[PDB]
Amino acid sequence: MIQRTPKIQVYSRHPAENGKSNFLNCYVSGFHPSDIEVDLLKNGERIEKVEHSDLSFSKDCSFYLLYYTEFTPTEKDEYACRVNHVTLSQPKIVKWDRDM
Repeated sequence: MIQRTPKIQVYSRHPAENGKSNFLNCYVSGFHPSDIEVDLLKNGERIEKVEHSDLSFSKDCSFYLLYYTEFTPTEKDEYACRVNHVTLSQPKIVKWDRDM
């Protein structure tokens, strides 16, 4: 058996083909086993509608998850990604750096 803790990156992007739209991304990478729970949060609350959840795996059987959705941030609103996995003693909350 092998177990590997996910790396978690939270960032924003505009698709080039629609620059007006902004997406909040949580990239959860290099984890094993594949069992996992990932949410996006707004002001500490679970965002229910997340339109995209793309899972893949590599040759060495690590898993990769891109979890993202369209959003409109304001300076007042705090966003984060919350991840629970077997390798983590408590859910991990990674805050979005608004400049990212």
